[PDB]
Amino acid sequence: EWQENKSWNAHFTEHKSQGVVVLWNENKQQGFTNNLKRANQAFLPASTFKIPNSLIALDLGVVKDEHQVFKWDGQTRDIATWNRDHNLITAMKYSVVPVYQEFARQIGEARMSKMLHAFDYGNEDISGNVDSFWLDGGIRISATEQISFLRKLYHNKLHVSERSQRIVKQAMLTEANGDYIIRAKTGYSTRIEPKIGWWVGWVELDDNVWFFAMNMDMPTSDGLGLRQAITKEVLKQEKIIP
Ligand SMILES: O=C(O)c1cc(-c2ccc3ncccc3c2)cc(-c2ccc3cccnc3c2)c1
Repeated sequence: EWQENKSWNAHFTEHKSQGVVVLWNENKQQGFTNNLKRANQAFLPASTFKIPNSLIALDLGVVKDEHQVFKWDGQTRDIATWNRDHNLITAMKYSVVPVYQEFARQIGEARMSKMLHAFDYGNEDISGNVDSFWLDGGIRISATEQISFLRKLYHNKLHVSERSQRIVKQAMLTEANGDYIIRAKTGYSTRIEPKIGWWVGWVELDDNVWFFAMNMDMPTSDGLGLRQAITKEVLKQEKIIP
């Protein structure tokens, strides 16, 4: 069911990095990782939490649809793309934390906690501030747990409406060409050690889907592009993408 391929460690070592990639072949129901231990270690989800947060916000009507405009609150922040109006699509694309912090406040602790339990999401623990717990609270999730959650989303099996799941999968669209479609979400956790980058999602092919979840040590923001670059090198090595 599970196979360890340490040859992928070369892709981290080449960049003086360390991390884990987890792949799941949906047709064959087989998983692959370079590091079985780290594949099951739990980290803060950081902005990968925007996936469940979007689902919950949509299903509760906090977000009407993917066109609803969340106006900039006029507070200048140091990421220029955040100092502007957003909808669900652009808020996901630019990982707009303050938009999602307001979602969480409107969702509220009780409904957030119940929904994460229904999703079987990570350690399901929202201890901390309702508007920051995915950044510095008690919630934790492993790469294998990310894949379990994403597989449910892909199959519309989460306990929210089909509509909510379709909208979030639309909002996850990251790349598409004639060979594959990637729906995914990045994350960068810095408030609690170890600092890590995330990329989780899946690759749609004509006749299969490959789920992936990676995290890697990320001491500075300078290496954030390696999240996608390393993942894609693994995908290329395994002949999943050209
Ligand atoms: O994971 C990522 O790819 C990433 C993470 C962050 C991010 C995530 C969570 C945080 N939580 C608390 C405080 C600051 C946080 C910052 C920001 C950006 C980002 C987004 C839009 C940009 C547009 C232009 C230039 N650069 C940009 C950088 C990317």
